[PDB]
Amino acid sequence: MITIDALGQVCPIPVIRAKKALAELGEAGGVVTVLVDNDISRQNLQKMAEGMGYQSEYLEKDNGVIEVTIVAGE
Repeated sequence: MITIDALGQVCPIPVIRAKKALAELGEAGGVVTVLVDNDISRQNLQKMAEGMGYQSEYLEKDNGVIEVTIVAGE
């Protein structure tokens, strides 16, 4: 699995880092989780995931951290 800490980064950086990580997983798929600090980023991350045909979920943790998990196949 791969976890990208993108806290403090402004869009579209989190989404770009996430997409690069997903495109790098090859046909084998896997899981990319991304830490973001605003709902807008979470939305952007989910639209990109749906766009690519990947399943995703998100969970709002403590201290405002949003974790968005994207699955390709792990």
